Amino acid sequence: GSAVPFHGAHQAGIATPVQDRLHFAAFDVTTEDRAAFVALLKEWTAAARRLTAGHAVGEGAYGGLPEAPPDDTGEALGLKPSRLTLTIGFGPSLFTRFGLADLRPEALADLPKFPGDNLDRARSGGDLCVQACADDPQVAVHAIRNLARIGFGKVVVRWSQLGFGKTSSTTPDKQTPRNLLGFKDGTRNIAGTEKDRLDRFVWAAEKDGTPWMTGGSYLVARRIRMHIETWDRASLQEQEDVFGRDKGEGAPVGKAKERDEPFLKAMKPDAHVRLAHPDSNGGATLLRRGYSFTDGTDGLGRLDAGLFFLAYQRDIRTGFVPVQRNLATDALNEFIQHVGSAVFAVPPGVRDADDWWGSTLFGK
Amino acid sequence: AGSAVPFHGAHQAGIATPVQDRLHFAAFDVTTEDRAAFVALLKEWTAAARRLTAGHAVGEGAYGGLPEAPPDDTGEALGLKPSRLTLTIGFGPSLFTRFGLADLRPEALADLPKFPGDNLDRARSGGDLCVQACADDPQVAVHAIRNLARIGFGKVVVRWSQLGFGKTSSTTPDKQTPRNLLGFKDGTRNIAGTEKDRLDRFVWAAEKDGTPWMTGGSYLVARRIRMHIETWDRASLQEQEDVFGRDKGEGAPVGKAKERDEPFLKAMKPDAHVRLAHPDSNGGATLLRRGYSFTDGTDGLGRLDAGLFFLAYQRDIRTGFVPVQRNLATDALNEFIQHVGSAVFAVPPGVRDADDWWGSTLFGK
Ligand code: HEM
Ligand code: HEM
Repeated sequence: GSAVPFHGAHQAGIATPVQDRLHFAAFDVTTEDRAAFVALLKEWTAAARRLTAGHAVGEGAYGGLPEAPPDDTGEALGLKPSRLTLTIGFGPSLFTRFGLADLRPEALADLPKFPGDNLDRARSGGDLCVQACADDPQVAVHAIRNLARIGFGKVVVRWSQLGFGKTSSTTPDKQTPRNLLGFKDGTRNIAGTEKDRLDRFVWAAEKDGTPWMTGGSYLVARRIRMHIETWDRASLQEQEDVFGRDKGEGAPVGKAKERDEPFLKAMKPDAHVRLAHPDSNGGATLLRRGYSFTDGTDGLGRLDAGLFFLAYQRDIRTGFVPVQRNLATDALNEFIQHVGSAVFAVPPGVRDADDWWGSTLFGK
Repeated sequence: AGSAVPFHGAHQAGIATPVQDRLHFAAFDVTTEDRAAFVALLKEWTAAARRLTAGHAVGEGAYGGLPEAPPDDTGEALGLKPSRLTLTIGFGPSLFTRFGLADLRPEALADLPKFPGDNLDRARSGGDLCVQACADDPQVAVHAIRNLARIGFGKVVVRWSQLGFGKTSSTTPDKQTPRNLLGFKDGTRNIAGTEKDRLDRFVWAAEKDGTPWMTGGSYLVARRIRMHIETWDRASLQEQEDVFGRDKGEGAPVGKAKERDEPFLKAMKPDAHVRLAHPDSNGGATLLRRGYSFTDGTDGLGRLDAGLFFLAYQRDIRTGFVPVQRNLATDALNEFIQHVGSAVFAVPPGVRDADDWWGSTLFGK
């Protein structure tokens, strides 16, 4: 497939097929005028309509008046849409502006402090987020970079994160991707094909108390480093004890195939799978849509790499929070450290060529 | 199709090879003083490079070993294709201050002069040796550097690394020329992998140059260049085009109509980037540029921080990067870029067969 439809009852980039690359970015609002903001959201929408179809924003990247800066920076010229999806989310701090306090959804709870947290405030939070996912990373980077240029004067970029998963051009789509620890990551997850589960664990409903979120979701972002050098020193058995599956095939303890249903009582008490399993959390279930990241080498010469964890849910208090809390005694905690965090209320979708991002929240 | 690039040859792969879509560059610093210990590491690295470039796990594998033993391969590449992985090794001038290699530091491995406008981070510059990991799959390149580093534990350390999310170079003039983050095509007039007479003239060293052990190798100049994205995106279309000498949409030289139409340099502004970099403007000095675009989060001040990891292979740095870089002192592009990291490496000749090993010509075999 080449492109994903931008319009719909929901926003693309949540339930849709997971793309290869990612450029996440959290924005901070720098304007007080609500009409100027609404105007940006419409300009941003019009630009995303062009970005997700492989076209240049505005009037184009060249050919215009020579004395005028081009509307598009043009580093996407000659590339394909690449399954580009642009998902916008509203964070708690946004609702303290424009008189939106009383409309902040109660499902957008602030995350509590979890044991072991070492969050970098500079790389945390944000008034807005754009999740740019595509098979080609330059198409993602081009979209964030142009969306930031468009909104310059009304929004800035708080933090940005590049990620990567599979290379679909060479990796089969049905092959589970492996995280940087060497384990198949994503076996037991909510797929976008399961409309009944999405209606129960991901999408927000009107009765949930916030009508303007009817059709939207709530996103949780966690930047989790991995102690690559120590993990590579643990024995194969220790490694498999941590998760409760075997590294080669990814199968649960006592089973032969990856996708067999696990038998938790055979896993060690502090195994990752055993604790994060829904049965172990009053039925809490998540849609994990994260990416691996590798930013380079830190001061101490260690690999600055990990998982950019993303999770979509119908309510943050019945999704990420119960599950993350249960991971207090995770044996994986020895080899990981959360260092970035933010949450967002992702509104419903752009219904047609007249609608615009956040039209249910800001009205018409 | 994720096919593999042959690891053996008279030269190392990753130079004249078609530019791959991802990069993981890593400079190392030698910790051990034992010359026999380092030579052994070189033979261990070479063995792992044969496995990785072929799409196989290093050592005895990623699993199946003793449950009490750590796996030889970290396993994050299992189930992936070679993805055109290349691993190119280089020796830095600081490596010759040890193991008794002083008399073998190649004269062509010239230490760069101080260029005006530079603000080089010394912690992200230099290095006793380098390993260039290029591939169409980023998890493959990373998996390669990580496992090479783990094998060299106790004998080498990573000084700095640099990941390239996208190529800004081309050794294949027949394929689409990629674009840097300034929106312009980058790699139009560059040495192609099929142009042997030019590769022999500008890239591959020779025993006549004075360093026999470097016959068949090349010399690398790495330069981390930050881009002032904010000031560039304020310029007009005509200013951006006057900066380089080519138009933006087609990439043709000024006045012309097609990207690969040869330039008429007198029609460009006297400070046009193309006009000063052209070989005709540098006594015929020609480079083999093989760089990648990079992103580094945000400057912490509300702005995306991005740039270009510039790599240049040449037969002799004194006649390649140095003269061309000096001619860009007046370059109009200088008002939008800044060089913030730098390193040079003497890339030895390639691994001939399964009995050879990286740096065998230098260290004797
Ligand atoms: C670096 C950090 C992490 C790593 C390496 C990791 C890795 C894994 C692996 C290998 C599995 C088994 C394969 C699979 O079922 O997908 C798994 C399962 C799972 N993980 Fe994680 N995980 C991390 C963090 C988290 C966090 C922070 C959460 C939630 C707050 C989470 C929630 C889950 C869930 C819900 C499952 C499904 C288990 C089941 O239902 O059987 N993970 N993870
Ligand atoms: C951020 C820094 C740079 C950018 C954005 C940049 C961009 C470009 C562009 C757009 C072209 C024209 C298309 C092409 O011929 O590929 C070009 C050509 C060229 N550049 Fe640069 N460049 C940069 C740095 C450098 C440096 C540091 C050197 C050498 C020390 C260099 C040497 C050359 C050469 C030799 C050419 C080909 C000129 C010819 O047509 O003969 N560039 N570059």
